[PDB]
Amino acid sequence: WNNIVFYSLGDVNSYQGGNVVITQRPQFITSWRPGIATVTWNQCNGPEFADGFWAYYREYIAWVVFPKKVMTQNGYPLFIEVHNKGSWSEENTGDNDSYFFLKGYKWDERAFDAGNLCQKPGEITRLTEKFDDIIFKVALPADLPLGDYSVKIPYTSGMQRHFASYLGARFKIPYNVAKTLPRENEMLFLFKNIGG
Repeated sequence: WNNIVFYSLGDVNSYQGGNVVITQRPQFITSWRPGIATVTWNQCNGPEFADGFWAYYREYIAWVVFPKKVMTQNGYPLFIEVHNKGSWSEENTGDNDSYFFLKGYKWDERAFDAGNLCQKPGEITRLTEKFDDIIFKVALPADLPLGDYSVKIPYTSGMQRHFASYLGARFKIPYNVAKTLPRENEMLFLFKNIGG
């Protein structure tokens, strides 16, 4: 059998870019911060709870789905590009709307730990794993009005936890499903457009 649950993180953060000119591509840092995660998706055909007497195998993969473009409050498109993805695996590059970053750090791990192996949407749990930062750079449209900006960039981040009854178990949430996942994170990009 196979139980997969996606634990969605949803913290709000701000990044100050300062004074910028439309000929620049100001960057902003996206950090992965430990916190409370909410189940927003699952697929299970196995047991609901492990009482401690039995073994199962773990496969954990971190996910980040980031938009390639975001509308400013006043109605202007900002183009988001990956500047430094660190060790993250950038996949489904063909998509025209979102970036897909993954990082599998655990697989084939046998465990007897008692617990719920298929929590339902809405359930929570604490995540303490840390992952590399991802730095992006933004292209501002030349016609962007001067002034201060505080752009809300919503995105998805979380832990795909896969529990299975056999060694060698492998699973990846489909990209088309992932892109639809709730984007509970929010990066508030701050900057003052002084022309250019």
